[PDB]
Amino acid sequence: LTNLVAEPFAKLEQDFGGSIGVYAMDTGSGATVSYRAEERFPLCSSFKGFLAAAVLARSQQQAGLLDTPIRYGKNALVPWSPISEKYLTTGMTVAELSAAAVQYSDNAAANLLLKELGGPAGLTAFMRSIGDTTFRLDRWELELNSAIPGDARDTSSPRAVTESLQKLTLGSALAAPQRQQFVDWLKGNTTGNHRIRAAVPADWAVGDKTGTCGVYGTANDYAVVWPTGRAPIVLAVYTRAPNKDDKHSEAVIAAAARLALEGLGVNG
Ligand SMILES: *C(=O)N1C[C@H](NOS(=O)(=O)O)CC[C@H]1C(=O)NC1CCNCC1
Repeated sequence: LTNLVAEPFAKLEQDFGGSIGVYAMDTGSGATVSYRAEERFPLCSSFKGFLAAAVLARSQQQAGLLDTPIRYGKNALVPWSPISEKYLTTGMTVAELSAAAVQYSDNAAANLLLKELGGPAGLTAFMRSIGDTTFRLDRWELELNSAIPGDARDTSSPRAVTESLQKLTLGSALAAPQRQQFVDWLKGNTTGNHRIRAAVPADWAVGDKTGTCGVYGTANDYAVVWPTGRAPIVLAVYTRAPNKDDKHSEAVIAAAARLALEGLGVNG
């Protein structure tokens, strides 16, 4: 059921000047679209969705966790912390940091939550606990964005991202209340309007998390999409390119998402 219908991903990535990795899963039939799906790509900010899921999993064993107020100093505010900078003088709850990390890609929030989990290895351990043997987080913000060609640090594959996203949003990896909270955070993302969402009709529900390393043409998005009248679709689109100064493209991500939906026979 993989690649029943071929799609022109090679032409797309050639025009982009790099590599595109796509995995998409029709959760009803099990049909998939797969292109470079087992190659590694840098996560960039996209690890923050899984980070929030890991916090929610922890909160199943610690009922007070989400409501815990976290204070932080100015030294915690690394570049691109649009929410946590507004609450420097007050603090934010763990839930609020999680929402900020997911929905605004807040870097300070992400580092504060990584500390809660025992750092990159703690997040990696959570991913292992749900059966993901590919994911690895190695570094913190901002160093995890280096996106060096051939460097496996801070990478996963489109396939493993999609498989893990499915487990967390639709499967049983989270308890039902936590699962719905994760979904709701993804649905409220503000940074993805020009990526997978641009390929998804407005009358379908969708949650996503983006990433943009800023070098090596490296950017990404993953999403859970609910077309009306059929089972949900899970998909991941990752990009990279050979040169440090190569630019990312949101349009290429949206175009790859459209090809994936077309390959699954999902009318969009
Ligand atoms: C994540 O990839 N981020 C955080 C933020 N928005 O994330 S996104 O998914 O909407 O793109 C800005 C881009 C990126 C990030 O942390 N960029 C840093 C800029 C400075 N150099 C290190 C990377």
